[PDB]
Amino acid sequence: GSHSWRHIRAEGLDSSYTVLFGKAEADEIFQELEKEVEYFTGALARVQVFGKWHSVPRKQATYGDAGLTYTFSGLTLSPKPWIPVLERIRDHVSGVTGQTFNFVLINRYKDGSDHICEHRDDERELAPGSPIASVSFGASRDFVFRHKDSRPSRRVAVVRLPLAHGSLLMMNHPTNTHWYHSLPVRKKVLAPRVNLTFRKILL
DNA sequence: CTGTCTCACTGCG
DNA sequence: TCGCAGTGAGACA
Ligand SMILES: O=C(O)CCC(=O)C(=O)O
Ligand SMILES: [Mn+2]
Repeated sequence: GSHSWRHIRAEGLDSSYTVLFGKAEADEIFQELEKEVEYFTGALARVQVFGKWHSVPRKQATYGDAGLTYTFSGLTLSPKPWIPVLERIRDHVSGVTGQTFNFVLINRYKDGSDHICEHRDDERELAPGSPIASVSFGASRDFVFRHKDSRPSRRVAVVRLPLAHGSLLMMNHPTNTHWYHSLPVRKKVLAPRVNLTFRKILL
């Protein structure tokens, strides 16, 4: 291991942040991701929330071992077979953390108008206690942690941090039980961002 | 006086 | 421009 982590801690919050790649390498990986990743469209890009169906305000893709599935918000996604650039990132993350992953959800935000609404990654197909590894390329975007009982008896402070080009954010147990997260709209950001959340899914 | 939950939106302020 | 409130159409437990 031996890595410079920034620990994000609060009640029920255990997250870690480090920069894995310098600019030249991260640029190279980003350009490969832009060339190689295939995103879902049409019916595989619509979610149901609060009884309404929506096209997702971004693009999504999934890769991982054969036989696995991932379902959230009325949407079931099937993994495409691994490709070199994603295996490079998975293996690097695995070496630095000691954790293994069999699945990745890729989110692409074309600019600051693309975003993701607040949620917990608490799905049943997720291995109990398993961490989620979030790797980011392209534009730096703000990421928000919010405590679930602040929306509002327990006015617990929100946690904000920018996720930089080439960075890794580890979300350990029980972060996803007690805290919601989101990438809010940032109208000033004009460049695209590609995010990878490596997960461990049960068969 | 009092059920829990929501990866999304519009309508505010 | 950003953040918050209330969803809304049910499915739960
Ligand atoms: O865009 C991000 O950095 C986070 C994406 C996310 O929340 C997820 O993959 O579940
Ligand atoms: Mn998430």
